[PDB]
Amino acid sequence: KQITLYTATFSPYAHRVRIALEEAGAEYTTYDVDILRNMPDWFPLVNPLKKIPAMTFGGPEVPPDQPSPESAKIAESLAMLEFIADLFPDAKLLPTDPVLRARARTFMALYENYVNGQFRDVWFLGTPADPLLQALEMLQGALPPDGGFAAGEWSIADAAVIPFLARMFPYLEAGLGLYSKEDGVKMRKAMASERFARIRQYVRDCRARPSFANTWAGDAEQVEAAKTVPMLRVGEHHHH
Amino acid sequence: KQITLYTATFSPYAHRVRIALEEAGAEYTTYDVDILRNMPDWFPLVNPLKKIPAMTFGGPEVPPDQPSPESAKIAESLAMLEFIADLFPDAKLLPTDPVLRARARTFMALYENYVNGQFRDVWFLGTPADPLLQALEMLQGALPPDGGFAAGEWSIADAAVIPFLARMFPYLEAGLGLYSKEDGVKMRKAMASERFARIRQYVRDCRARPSFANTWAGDAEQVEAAKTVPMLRVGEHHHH
Ligand SMILES: [NH3+][C@@H](CCC(=O)N[C@@H](CSCC(=O)c1ccc(-c2ccccc2)cc1)C(=O)NCC(=O)O)C(=O)O
Ligand SMILES: [NH3+][C@@H](CCC(=O)N[C@@H](CSCC(=O)c1ccc(-c2ccccc2)cc1)C(=O)NCC(=O)O)C(=O)O
Ligand SMILES: [Ca+2]
Repeated sequence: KQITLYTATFSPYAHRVRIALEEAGAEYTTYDVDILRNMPDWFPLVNPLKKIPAMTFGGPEVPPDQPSPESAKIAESLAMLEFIADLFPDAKLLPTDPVLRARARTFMALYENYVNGQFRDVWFLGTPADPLLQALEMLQGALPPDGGFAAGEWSIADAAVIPFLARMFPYLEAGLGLYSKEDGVKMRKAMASERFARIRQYVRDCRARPSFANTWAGDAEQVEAAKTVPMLRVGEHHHH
Repeated sequence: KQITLYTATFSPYAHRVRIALEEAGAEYTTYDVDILRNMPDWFPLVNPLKKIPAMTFGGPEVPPDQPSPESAKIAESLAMLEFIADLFPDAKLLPTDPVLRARARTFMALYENYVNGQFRDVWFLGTPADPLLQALEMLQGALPPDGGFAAGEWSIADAAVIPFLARMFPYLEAGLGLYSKEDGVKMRKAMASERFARIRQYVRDCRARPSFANTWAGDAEQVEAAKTVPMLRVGEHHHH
């Protein structure tokens, strides 16, 4: 059955799903959608929430911009990750052991509930960096301290998290986001300090997999795509 | 292997996992924690995030207030729901079909990402009710139109969502929450109107299951428990 993923280079959510699909060895189509600046009129037929990513599954082979009513319409990046794991069980995108599977789901929830919001607020609103650094420390503390991925072996939990952590470093080095220069230097100093060695190793470990290389536009390209986001008003910074 | 769930009557998050455990037919212990008013000094050993629910799994049989370092410590309610589904496959707490499983996962993400924060903000900050009503209408649109549960058959997705929806109605009737009188009126009228027939049926159907009845203190008892929650300042309301 066919898979079509509606994507955008500047969407870390869509990135999650690309990574999973790579790890699964899936056959799939990707189709870019200019969701923030010029959504196509047909897009609400694949996702009525008007968000990227969106996925169609099965139905007749059709051009992405002519979706078919017969395909299943699948929304929400984390639901997609679990769906891909269900579709491709021999790819072992989750552990088999219940407790280790629980570590992956807990890690995804920790990221979604306590970290992701802080990234948004700091980068889009320029709120203080310290609560984000705290949340990143908490997340780092859920990793196996001696090495490995969230649940040991690689799982969809690492697909869920690497798109945001991998963007953090080059966006900081490029100055992109609404936070102050002061909070910028503070975040760059923290993320380079020994406080955060474990998370740097994790980013290295996730980035080294072909699933990241093959779904990453390059750091400089990703910075460029991110400047096309209006909520990231380039040249704007909030202070205290 | 033993299951201990650390609970509180006023935690809709813990309520989720009680429902799932009931639907699994599991043997388990529950243990209340006065998490907001007087957390026991040992509680960070079962959950370093200091939130309810917490779960221990396995290790030796010990009193809940003397947790053992050998038990698995499982945090985050949705991770616990998937864990229980994983532990008790014969209970069919998720569909076997992958598209149907994705409906369950999508429904949980729609709730967590667009509805839950509106409930929290309206009840605890008195933010405007209209965005909550719009998010509820969106969630109601994901239900199978003719009846049944989020993924057709009952699944953990309905354990995830019913604690919150089931609380909304008696909380409105008791005037519980920091929203204005006007928005209280608006919400009470909206949730009684034909616009939300479908979600009323959903609420009734979820509530009719023994998993709800056996984990619910009763409408007034839950109202009373909610009033013990600090951030529900009795006598405070916000107006815009
Ligand atoms: N819960 C959904 C969310 C999807 C979503 O919001 N999609 C966006 C894509 S655009 C999000 C994005 O461009 C973005 C960019 C950068 C970051 C970020 C990264 C690193 C550091 C700091 C911040 C975070 C988000 C959309 O379509 N939005 C359209 C709409 O909601 O109308 C899911 O899990 O699929
Ligand atoms: N992501 C976690 C959340 C856990 C959590 O925050 N637990 C609280 C429980 S306190 C009750 C509560 O959170 C709550 C939330 C919403 C309502 C409500 C509002 C409107 C309508 C109906 C019901 C009622 C109660 C805690 O321990 N917090 C302590 C801490 O965060 O330090 C999970 O999924 O387990
Ligand atoms: Ca519908």
